[PDB]
Order: sequence, then C-alpha cells, then structure tokens
Amino acid sequence: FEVAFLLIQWYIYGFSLSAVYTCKRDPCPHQVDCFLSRPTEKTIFIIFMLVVSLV
Amino acid sequence: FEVAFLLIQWYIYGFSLSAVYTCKRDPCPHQVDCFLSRPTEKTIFIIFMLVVSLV
Repeated sequence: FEVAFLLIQWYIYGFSLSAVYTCKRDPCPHQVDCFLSRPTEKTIFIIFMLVVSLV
Repeated sequence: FEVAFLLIQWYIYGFSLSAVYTCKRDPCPHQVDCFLSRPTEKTIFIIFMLVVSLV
C-alpha cells in the first residue's frame, strides 16, 4: 500500500507544486493561465510527507 | 493613388471582417480571443467602398 500510494502520488503530479499553471480545457478559450494558493508551503509539506512515507 | 491605396487596403487585412479575432500580444498571456463591434455591417460597407474605388 505504501509503495502503490507513493507511485500514484509521483505519477499524477510529481513531488512539487508550481506557482503558475497552464490550463487547456473546453470552457476556457485557447490556453489559459492560473495561479495556485501557496505553492512553496504546499511543496514543503509534500517533501515532509514523502520523507515520512519513505521512512 | 487609387491602385496603391487599394493594394494597401487588400494587403493589410483583405476585404472582410471576422466576428472573432485571435490576438497574440506581449501584455496578454498566451493567445487571447477578442470580438469586433459590428463585423457584418463593416464588411458590407467595405464592399461598397471597394466597388466604388474599382469603378
């Protein structure tokens, strides 16, 4: 379970969050730009959770 | 003068106006979409002016 959850967590989005996200969706015209809430703190907590899972 | 003005008028934008315009500019992020005021009436008047110039 640990290994599978870690693999899915890596596959979906990796191990970091970017401040700027490029979104291409049907309602949005052409290629729109969006921004995350607090990417750096979320990335830091991602790193702690990944380390805890590894340990 | 007639011929040169007609050639420039054709070269810059052609002889018709489209309701939807795709704009790519430095301030605008990615590729933005804009709309003209009254494209059909403007196109009709373009056709009259082109015909008058030709005559």
